[PDB]
Amino acid sequence: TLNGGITDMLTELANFEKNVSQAIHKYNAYRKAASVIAKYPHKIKSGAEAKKLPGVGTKIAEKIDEFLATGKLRKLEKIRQDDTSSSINFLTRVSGIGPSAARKFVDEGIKTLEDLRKNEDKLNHHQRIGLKYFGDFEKRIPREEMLQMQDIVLNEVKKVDSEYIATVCGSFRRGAESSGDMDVLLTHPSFTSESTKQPKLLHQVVEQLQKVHFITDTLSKGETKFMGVCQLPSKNDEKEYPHRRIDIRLIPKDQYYCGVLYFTGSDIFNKNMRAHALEKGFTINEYTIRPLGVTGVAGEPLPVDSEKDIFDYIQWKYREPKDRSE
DNA sequence: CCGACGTCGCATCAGC
DNA sequence: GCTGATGCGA
DNA sequence: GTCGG
Ligand SMILES: Nc1ccn([C@H]2C[C@H](O)[C@@H](COP(=O)(O)NP(=O)(O)OP(=O)(O)O)O2)c(=O)n1
Ligand SMILES: [Mg+2]
Ligand SMILES: [Mg+2]
Ligand code: NA
Ligand code: NA
Repeated sequence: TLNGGITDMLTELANFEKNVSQAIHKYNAYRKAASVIAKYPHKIKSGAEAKKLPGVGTKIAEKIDEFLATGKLRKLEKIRQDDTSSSINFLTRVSGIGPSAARKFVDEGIKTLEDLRKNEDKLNHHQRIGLKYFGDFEKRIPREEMLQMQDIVLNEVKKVDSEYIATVCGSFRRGAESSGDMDVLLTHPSFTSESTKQPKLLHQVVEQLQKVHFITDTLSKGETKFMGVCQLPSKNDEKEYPHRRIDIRLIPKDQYYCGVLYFTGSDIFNKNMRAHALEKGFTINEYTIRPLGVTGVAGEPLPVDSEKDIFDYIQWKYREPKDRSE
């Protein structure tokens, strides 16, 4: 927490560029810089000192000098007083409302929470659930609740078919004391890179979790990815738990290590690792690591028998999940 | 300087 | 309906 | 916005 003021400022600039300017690579730039500063183990004294870090260039060094001298950033102070930016930045906090739909809504005069609640019929299904649980989805999940949720998911999955394996990934697998949501990696021996010997493998699991009233809403659902809402059960006279976001990803059982590497994250860790892979002549997705030809076309999948095999290919020392929180 | 920035699933829409 | 592009998100 | 060719 040494450089919290600086990393907050950068994150808010990143959010501005994503939501308002619609400049994804500036969003990624600010986020990478925020990340590299967050793990820097000194209280930063100057923009110059920060500029030595990879991802911090001239412009962010100048903003850090301003922030350190004054405690504020004029650029942000203006963004905060702009009405369209404030409106757009608010609307994009609803799940399913991105930068384009947020700017469209403002254009139509829909720009507050009360506007959204009067105009549900202008929301698609994902956005309407995001509005429904707007407050709940802002709350973090204590790891103790994550452990209860893990218990339910794993036991309900076992009841469907004892050959399922469910692994909780994301920030939970990295050991976080609180999580934004729950991420569940699912495998089953009938679904491999070579064949799908059983249909509805994801569906059967979703259905069981709805049957026990753990899953309460569905944001999207395909053959391999489910995005929805869940809720722990509460006891008599107890206030209910908040509703939580839950993502379930069915991955071919022989591609578990690539899948669990992907789903463990962090998101910035994945970006950095896949960028480094490219620099080493490989491409990594959630299924495989493959060589790059000089052509520039991916080759055949390389053998992978642990997450560490993937690190070895790109000549990275292994990093445990808890050390991937970039 | 300047091209290039990780990789993909599901929802939705345009065009045929 | 199919295909491909765009939005949004993991 | 940053960085490597
Ligand atoms: N842009 C993104 C977003 C997510 N992911 C992967 C890495 C994440 O750890 C995993 C799940 O995404 P997530 O739930 O939004 N983030 P994560 O679980 O790390 O932290 P929380 O905010 O959920 O506590 O998907 C990715 O590879 N690229
Ligand atoms: Mg998560
Ligand atoms: Mg998630
Ligand atoms: Na730098
Ligand atoms: Na949003």
